[PDB]
Amino acid sequence: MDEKLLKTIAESKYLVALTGAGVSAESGIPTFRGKDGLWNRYRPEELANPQAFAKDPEKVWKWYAWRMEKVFNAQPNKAHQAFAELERLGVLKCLITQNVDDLHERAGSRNVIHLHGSLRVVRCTSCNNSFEVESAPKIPPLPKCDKCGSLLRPGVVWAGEMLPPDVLDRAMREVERADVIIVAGTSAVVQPAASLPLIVKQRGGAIIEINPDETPLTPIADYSLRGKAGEVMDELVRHVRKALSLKLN
Ligand SMILES: Nc1ncnc2c1ncn2[C@@H]1O[C@H](COP(=O)(O)OP(=O)(O)OC[C@H]2O[C@H](O)[C@H](O)[C@@H]2O)[C@@H](O)[C@H]1O
Ligand SMILES: [Zn+2]
Repeated sequence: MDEKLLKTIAESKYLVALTGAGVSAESGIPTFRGKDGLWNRYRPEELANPQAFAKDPEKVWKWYAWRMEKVFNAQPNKAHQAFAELERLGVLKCLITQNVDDLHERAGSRNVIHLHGSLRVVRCTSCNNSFEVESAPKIPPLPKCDKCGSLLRPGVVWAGEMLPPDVLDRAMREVERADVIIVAGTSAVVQPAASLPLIVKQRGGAIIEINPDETPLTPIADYSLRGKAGEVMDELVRHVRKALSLKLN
């Protein structure tokens, strides 16, 4: 947290961010990997997989209904608020997230790309129909599509499935125009999300990583703040706002 870092952010021409589950940990939502990580307890192959869903839809839906209620009842934390503020200040141009929660939106973020879908979305397994929910469904019974005759599924992307072409393309266009990218709360192992910060770097841009742990991205991160996103982003945006207020215009 030096003056060079604050300058890099405050004077950026097109700053973007890539966030992961770590930015929602301080809202009481568990991460997937690391301490208390969901994948250290549960098995992805049995809960977040198309095969697992076809094998036991009730088991998968009960788990997601639980995840949904938790997220819908959680509140955005200081990290979410900071990203929203950085956007309000006109510094953050776009926020790309791997999170399926809607905490960035509830904090006020306007330009958000959801690479892996959203828990607010439910879609049909057969026909092209999807919609958003206000609260979690009760399981059983299994959610069915009213349009046709098939089951509904959470509108998130599971391992092995393809991200919507337009979603990845939009995210790529954003990082291709960015000179600075803040990468917060992500383990940097899941693709293609993990490759996005590399585009910024290969283009001569700067990477600012915020994570209490080192990741595969750390070696190339211009700055890597070993702390919690809530504390780090709050202080960061506070300093950035002060810097911007001093600008002669
Ligand atoms: N308070 C915190 N502030 C910032 N980072 C934190 C915090 N607490 C934990 N982290 C960091 O968050 C990271 C979370 O890593 P993951 O649990 O793997 O979450 P993510 O990178 O978003 O996962 C990628 C994707 O895989 C999943 O399967 C899922 O589909 C998900 O979207 C970890 O590196 C961890 O150290
Ligand atoms: Zn249908």
